[PDB]
Amino acid sequence: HMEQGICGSHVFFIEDGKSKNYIIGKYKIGYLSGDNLILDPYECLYLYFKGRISFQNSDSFRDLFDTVTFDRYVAYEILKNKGYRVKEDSGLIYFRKGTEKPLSLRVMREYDRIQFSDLVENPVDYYFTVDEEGDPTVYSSQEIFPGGRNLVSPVSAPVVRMGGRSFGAGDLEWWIGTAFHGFRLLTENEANYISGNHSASQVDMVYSDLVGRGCIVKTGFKYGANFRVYLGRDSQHAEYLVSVMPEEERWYSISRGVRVASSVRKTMIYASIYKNEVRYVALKRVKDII
Repeated sequence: HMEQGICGSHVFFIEDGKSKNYIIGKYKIGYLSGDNLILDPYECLYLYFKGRISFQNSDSFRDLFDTVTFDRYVAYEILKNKGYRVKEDSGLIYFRKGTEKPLSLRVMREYDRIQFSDLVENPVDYYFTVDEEGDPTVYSSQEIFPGGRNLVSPVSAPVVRMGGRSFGAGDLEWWIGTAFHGFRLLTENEANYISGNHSASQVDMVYSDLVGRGCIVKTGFKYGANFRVYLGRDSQHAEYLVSVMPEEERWYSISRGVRVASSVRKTMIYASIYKNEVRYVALKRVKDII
């Protein structure tokens, strides 16, 4: 007959006459309790797709599939097929190569509320995401410290608002502003900077912190970000794309940014005044893991 196990109220039969220890031995999952194999929701589902076990009741599959979510499941499977030892709990998916410290994966959903604070007090090493076509995406977020290699100087100039735009003299740091008939077309931020209003707003505070680091800040609107930043002198394209994370945030925004960024081969940086300081956090797609 078929040796069988159980996944919480769900009895299944091991296919092709395989010992319970075969499974345990081969997939490093589950355990024995009496003459039954005890599989957790994931493992059970996992093996079910492996064609390794059948179900007593028809509902079971669906039930367990609902129990664990598609998102969380796909993650489980991938990490599993890749080779890791997986284990979910506390609302996180832990995986290790074998005996080293595990790694926390955090399955996300476009409409989940994301916060900068979370990105800095990061309890998880990765953020996972599966799209509408079952395609997975892993991300990573770490506090960064932009290093501009540009000669910085204090710029306190006179600003004039005319025609609905702000302007300054045509000599300020060659890079600050734009050339317009001997004048210099300013951005609302650039105006506040040489105007001496660094505390105007949070985006202003970051703007200054940024320039002060040796970076050159130009508007990053053509990307949906507050600004683009060049780290070096002769920089053909801006390495960083920085955006100030507003009051409430939705993940797709984060997700979105990372895309329009990698596309233009730049890096998404999220700034915010965390604990009285202007810190930055880089978010990027992660390969290897999955």
